[PDB]
Amino acid sequence: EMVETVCGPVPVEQLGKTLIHEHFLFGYPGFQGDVTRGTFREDESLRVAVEAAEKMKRHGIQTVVDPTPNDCGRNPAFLRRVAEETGLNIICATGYYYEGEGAPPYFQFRRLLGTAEDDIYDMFMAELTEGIADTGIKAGVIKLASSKGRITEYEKMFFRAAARAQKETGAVIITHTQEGTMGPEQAAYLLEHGADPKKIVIGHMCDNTDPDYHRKTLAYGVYIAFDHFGIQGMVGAPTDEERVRTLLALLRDGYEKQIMLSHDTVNVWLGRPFTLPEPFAEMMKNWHVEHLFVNIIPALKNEGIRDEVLEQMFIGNPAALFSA
Amino acid sequence: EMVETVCGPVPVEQLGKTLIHEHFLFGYPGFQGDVTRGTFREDESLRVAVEAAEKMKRHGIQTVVDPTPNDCGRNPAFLRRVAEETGLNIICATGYYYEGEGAPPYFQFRRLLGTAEDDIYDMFMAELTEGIADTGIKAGVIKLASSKGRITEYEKMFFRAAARAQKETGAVIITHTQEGTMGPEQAAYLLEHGADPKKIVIGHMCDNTDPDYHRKTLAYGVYIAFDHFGIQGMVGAPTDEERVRTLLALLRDGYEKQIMLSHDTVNVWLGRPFTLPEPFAEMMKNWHVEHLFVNIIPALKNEGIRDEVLEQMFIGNPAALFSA
Ligand SMILES: [Co+2]
Ligand SMILES: [Co+2]
Ligand SMILES: [Co+2]
Ligand SMILES: [Co+2]
Repeated sequence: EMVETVCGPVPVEQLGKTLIHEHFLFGYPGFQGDVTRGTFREDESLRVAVEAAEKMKRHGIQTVVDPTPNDCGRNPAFLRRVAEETGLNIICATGYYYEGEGAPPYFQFRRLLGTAEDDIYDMFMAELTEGIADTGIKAGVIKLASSKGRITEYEKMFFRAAARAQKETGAVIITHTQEGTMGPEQAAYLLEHGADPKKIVIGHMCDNTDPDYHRKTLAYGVYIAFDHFGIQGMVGAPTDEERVRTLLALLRDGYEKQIMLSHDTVNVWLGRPFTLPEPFAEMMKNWHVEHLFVNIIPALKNEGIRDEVLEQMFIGNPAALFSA
Repeated sequence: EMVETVCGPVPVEQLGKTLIHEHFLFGYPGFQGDVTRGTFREDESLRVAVEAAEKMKRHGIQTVVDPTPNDCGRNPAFLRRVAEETGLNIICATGYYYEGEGAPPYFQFRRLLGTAEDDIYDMFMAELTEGIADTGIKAGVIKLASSKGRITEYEKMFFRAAARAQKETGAVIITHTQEGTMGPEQAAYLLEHGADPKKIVIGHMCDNTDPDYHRKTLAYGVYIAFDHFGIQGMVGAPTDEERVRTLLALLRDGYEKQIMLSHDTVNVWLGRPFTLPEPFAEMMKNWHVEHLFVNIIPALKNEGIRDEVLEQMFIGNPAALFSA
C-alpha cells in the first residue's frame, strides 16, 4: 500500500508517472578529497536540481527513483529539499556501487573481520526500516551493482545481503549492470538466494543490443530497465536508435509489463566541473530529463506503440513493482 | 624558518620532539556509506583524540605529523580542535592514498578527461599555500602512497604532481610503501622528477626486514621512517622484535641522521566500530601512541643506543627535514 519517499510514506497508487532511474546528485568515489577546488555549492546545486524536477513535472512525472549509491555522494536531506520545493515524490536507495566506480576498501576490510555481509544486511535493514543517519528518511529501494563480465566476490556480499533484506521487508531491488553484461546472471543469482523476481529491476539493459540477452533476463520474471536513453559515444554504449530497435522488438513480443524507461541523468556532478571533448559532447547532447518525452516517446508512437503500452511502462509497472 | 601547522605557522626550531606519522582520525574509503551505523560522534572523538595527544605530551612529544590522506577522512578543523585544547603542534597533509585502500574513481575519471595530473598539482598548491576547504589551514606535507610491488599509473600522477609542487614550495613529502616494497623506486622516481631528497621521508620501511633494501633506499639521501611499531601479525607485517633488529643494524652502520620512528596509530576509526579476532587482537595490543616510549626506546637502550642518537631521530631529524 505504501512506499518510503524522502518525505515519508506515500500511497503506491499516488506515485503516477515515474522515472525509475535518475540522479539529482552524483559523485565518483574520491570526489570528497577534492573539496578545496571542487566545493559542493548547495544553493546553485538545489537550483539546478529543482529545475530538472520542474522539467520532469512538465511532462507529467510525479515520481522519481534516485538510486545514488551510498559511496557515490547520496544525500537524502538534499533530495528532501528538492521534493519539498517541487512536490515531486523522490524515492532513494540503500546500497554500494560496483568495484570500478565504488569505494570497496571499507567493506573489503570488514570482510577480513568476517562480518561484512552481516554488516551490509544490517545497514540495508537500518536504512529501509529505521532511517538514514539522523535524517529520518528511509530508503525505498536497495541498489545493487556488478562489474563488467563479473559479479565480484565483494559485489556478491551485497547481492546476498539484499536477497536477505528483501525476504524480510519486501523491499524493491534496483540494479546496475556494467557495459551490457550480467543481466541474466544477476537475476539468476538473486533468485538462487530467495529474492522475489516481481520486486527486481535489472538496470542498464539497453546497453546490450542482442534481444536474446534481454529475453534470457526477462525469462526470470524480473523487470528490466532501458534507463540509459541519451547516453551515446561510449564507453561501449550503443546509440539511441539501437536502443529503440531493441525495445520495439521486446514490445512486439509482448514484454511491456516487464519494462521501464529512464535516462540515468546526473543533474549535479559532485567535485570539480568538467567538459567532455567535442566529438563526445555532441553525441551526449540528448542526455537530459526531457529526452524520453521530446524524442524517444514520439519515435515509439511513430512506430505504432499505443498509449496504453506507454502508460503500462511509466505508470502501471512502477505501481505493480512497489505493490505487494 | 616556518612550517604550516593546523594552528598556523610555527618556527621549525620550536617543533621539538616529534612523531613523524600518526593518525588522530582515519577511515578506509567507503566509510562514508556506512554513516547510519557508523556516524562520526564529534564530542567523544575529540575526547579520545585529546587523550591521545595528552599521552604523547607526557612523553615529551611537542609535534605530530598526521598524514591522513584526503580520501581517508582527513579533517583539519578537527585536528585544530585537538591542538587548541592541548597545545600540541599538528602538521597535516595533502594527498591521496594508494589504489588498494584509496578512492581512485574520481581522479581516474579526470585522467580520462586529460586533466587529472594538473588538477592534483592545483590541489597540492592550493592546500599548501592557500588553505584546505574553508578551514584556513594549510597542509605542511604532501602525502604519497604506492601499491604492492609497483607504483601504478594512477599513483604516478600524484608522484609527479608532488615533485612539481615540492620544487615550487619546498614542501616535505611523506610516503607510504605497501608491504615492504618500492622504497628505492619511490626515491628514484621522485628525484628523477626533481624532488629534493632532504625533503623526502620514505615510510613504512620497517615492514621490510632486509637491511640491503634499507641501504639501497638510504643511498638516495632520503629520510626513512620506521613508523609501524606495534603493528604485528596483519598482512605480512614483521614483529616489533624484527623491526628493532633491522633498526639496530642501521644505527650501528651510522644512519641515525636519516631515520625517524612512529607507530602509524589510528586513534579514532571512522565508520562502524570493530573488534579484532583473538589471535590478532593480542598481537596488536601494543599499537598505541605510548609504545615507542614505554617499550621500544627502553629496548633500544638495553641494546646500547645512547640518548644522543635517540634525540637525533626524534628532534634533530624533524628539525632538519622541515628546514630549508
Ligand atoms: Co548505474
Ligand atoms: Co545510475
Ligand atoms: Co600508510
Ligand atoms: Co598512515
